[PDB]
Amino acid sequence: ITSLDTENIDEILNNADVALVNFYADWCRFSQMLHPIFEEASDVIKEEFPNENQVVFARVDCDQHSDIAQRYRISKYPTLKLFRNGMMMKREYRGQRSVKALADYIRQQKSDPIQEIRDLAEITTLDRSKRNIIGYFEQKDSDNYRVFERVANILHDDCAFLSAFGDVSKPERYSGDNIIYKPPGHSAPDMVYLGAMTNFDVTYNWIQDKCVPLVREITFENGEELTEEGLPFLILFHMKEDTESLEIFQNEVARQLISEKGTINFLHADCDKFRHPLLHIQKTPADCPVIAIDSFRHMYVFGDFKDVLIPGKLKQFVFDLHSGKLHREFHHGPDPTDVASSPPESSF
Amino acid sequence: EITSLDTENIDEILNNADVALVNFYADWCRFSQMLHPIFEEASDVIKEEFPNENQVVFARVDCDQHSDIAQRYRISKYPTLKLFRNGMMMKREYRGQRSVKALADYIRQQKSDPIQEIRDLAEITTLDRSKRNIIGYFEQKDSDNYRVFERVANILHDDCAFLSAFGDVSKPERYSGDNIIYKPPGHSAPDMVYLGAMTNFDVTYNWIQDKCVPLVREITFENGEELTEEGLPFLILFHMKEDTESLEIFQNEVARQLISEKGTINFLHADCDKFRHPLLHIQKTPADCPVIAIDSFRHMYVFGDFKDVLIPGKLKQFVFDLHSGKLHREFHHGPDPASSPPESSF
Ligand SMILES: [Cl-]
Ligand SMILES: [Cl-]
Ligand SMILES: [Cl-]
Ligand SMILES: [Cl-]
Ligand SMILES: [Zn+2]
Ligand SMILES: [Zn+2]
Ligand SMILES: [Zn+2]
Ligand SMILES: [Zn+2]
Ligand SMILES: [Zn+2]
Repeated sequence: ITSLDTENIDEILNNADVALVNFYADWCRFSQMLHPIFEEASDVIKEEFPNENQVVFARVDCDQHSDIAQRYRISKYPTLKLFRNGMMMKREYRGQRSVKALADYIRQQKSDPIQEIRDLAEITTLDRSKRNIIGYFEQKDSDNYRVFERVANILHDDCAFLSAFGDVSKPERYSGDNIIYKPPGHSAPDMVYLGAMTNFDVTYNWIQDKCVPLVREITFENGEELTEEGLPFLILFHMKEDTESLEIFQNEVARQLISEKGTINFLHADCDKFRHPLLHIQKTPADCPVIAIDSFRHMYVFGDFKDVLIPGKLKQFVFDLHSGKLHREFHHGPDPTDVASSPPESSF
Repeated sequence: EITSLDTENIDEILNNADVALVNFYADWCRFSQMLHPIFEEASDVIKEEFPNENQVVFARVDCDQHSDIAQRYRISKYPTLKLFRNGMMMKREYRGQRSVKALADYIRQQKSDPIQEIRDLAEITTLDRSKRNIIGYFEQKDSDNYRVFERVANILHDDCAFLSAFGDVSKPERYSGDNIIYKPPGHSAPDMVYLGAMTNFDVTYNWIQDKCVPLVREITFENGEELTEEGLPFLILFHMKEDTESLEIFQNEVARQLISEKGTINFLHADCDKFRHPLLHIQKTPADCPVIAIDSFRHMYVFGDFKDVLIPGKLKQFVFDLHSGKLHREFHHGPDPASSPPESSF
């Protein structure tokens, strides 16, 4: 049960197929309760999963490395996060902190969610009220299959994943390995992915696009769970009758922000229900549509909504977050366009 | 020169410095990066006018490397410039321009003598009673007494006018030697005489500060930023503008229980009509008032039933639970007595 420093963390988590990370602090009484329990689970599991990088338990002293904790937006202790090959999973571990409960959790997360087809007839009897994604491969031992198996482990909660190999899948491989999305119901045709199947990012992107919405609604009921995903929010606040704002926002996010997809969460929020957050940026529902970023540290305002129509402005807003420009302008006021400087401000 | 400060050396360096100006910065703050040459230039200007060791000390704190020092002084944005006197942080933070002149003029005014010496005791009879006045009658200016007086006046000159009388002049009022006398506002208010040991800084400072600064202040839209800049958490009373009874109770109970905590907490009271939004943060409304809450700038913690202030020790325990981390633990994990995960609110 390893300890992650600011230098060895990327090496360790990337090489771990599954890693359960304990983000703790010494002053958290509940953190100290966990260290023996996290050790015992670590050994119960180290025996059931002996091989190198099958399951890897680590921990992060969030006092020592405030930057690491800031990276995954850890704000309270202890917080247990799941990583697959160095990528944090949306769903935080919120089960009980018992040696038993941790072990059962790792047990599930290590189970194979992919159903292997043994006869192509099975595809005609799939449950069409769920979404189904079928991967047709020459062989299971292929870079193609390994990318697919990664995507399936990340997304099994969102979609059913199936596989077929060799002689079974040959009739569907006229043009090589491919992936078929069977949409729910009977109203749309299958979509076929014949692209960069060794490319995790592109393949993950296409599959994920089929089974989670690009812009989700944040509500009181799902806010905490969305915060637990570890990313800042890019939010459109808008009235329910206001469908044009959402349409514009959805299109500009889809056109401009695909490369940023995994570093920020795209959300929309009913401005009547979110009157209080709108206060924090000196807005009322009458002011909507409003675009804002919520970095958890602060909430930053985009400007006139009609500026989303200007090409690249939405991208630049996201870029200004990650560059630190939005934070700087929040305490120090707008950067110069092209005498001596004032003190930083609480809100400005 | 600009001294870098870590945890191993922070208290030594600032304690020995009669005046220290500290630059709390962060490498990623562009205004911090701009400040570093101006800060070095200002210390060089001031090291010329103030040569002796610990006359004026310019130092800096990389708040990334030393998050705990930053937390100690409630630094939350950069660059923040604080003034210390012999290790004690002055409540007013440096808010002037970050230029060499503005810095230098500020250090020059802080080093200046704020006490006015009176040539004739006729000046105390004609003394302006629209103000708080403290008068020190001394044997000589080379006293140890006067140097404690000088130390207190340097800290509290913004809160009170300090006058001194020496030698032949003060001789009549020194029937019993050196003595300090407070003249409250209004020609009708009686004099209150200091009785403690004038060579004792801690004791003379506390008596003078009690006559100078009210124990409980009202936080308003105007002074909100200033109060935050004092670097102390808030123990605040939310009451209606007409609810004077709750306020009197609060002031009494604070004076009875919390004088030990006077330097670590800011005692405040606020009109809950004009602060409806912060009350909303603790699931309270003006109807729910009176409310007692601590604002720790991380979170806001509710005391419970306002009736419980009258139970001896319960208000003191509220503050103790803040410093012991108990309030923060219970905020994320629920009341103290396998484990449930932490929550952002319970
Ligand atoms: Cl915590
Ligand atoms: Cl900044
Ligand atoms: Cl800053
Ligand atoms: Cl805690
Ligand atoms: Zn907290
Ligand atoms: Zn905790
Ligand atoms: Zn609020
Ligand atoms: Zn900030
Ligand atoms: Zn800054």
